Amino acid sequence: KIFKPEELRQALMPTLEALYRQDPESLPFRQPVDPQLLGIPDYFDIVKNPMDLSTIKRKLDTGQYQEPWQYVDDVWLMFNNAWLYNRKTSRVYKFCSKLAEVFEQEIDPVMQSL
Ligand SMILES: C[C@@H]1CC(=O)Nc2ccc(O[C@H](C)c3ccccc3)cc2N1
Repeated sequence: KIFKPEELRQALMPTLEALYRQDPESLPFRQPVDPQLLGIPDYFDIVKNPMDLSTIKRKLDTGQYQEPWQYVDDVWLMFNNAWLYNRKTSRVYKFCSKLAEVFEQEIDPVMQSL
């Protein structure tokens, strides 16, 4: 199957919107990590491929995904970066775990429909 950019966007955007809507949990994921502003200057020593919701949204908007799994891979990269960088007791780690639960739920019926 070949997927058109508008087909991917229509199917997948609602899944991204479901992540954005999560409060408190999405907040630290909504914008690219700024290590200096956040007071975590070691961040890029540890996280080599940063990813966040706004970047995923831009990629969906500008036709940078050819297949659904490429979108899923970016969402999971975002989660894996957070589970790697943060301690298991921290807000960002626990919030990541919540977003992974929401995403799994939202993406399954969408993939079945694609
Ligand atoms: C994803 C991004 C980078 C990361 O992995 N960890 C991280 C560390 C501290 C952060 O501080 C901000 C103020 C914050 C904002 C909302 C909830 C929790 C932390 C924010 C973050 N978030």
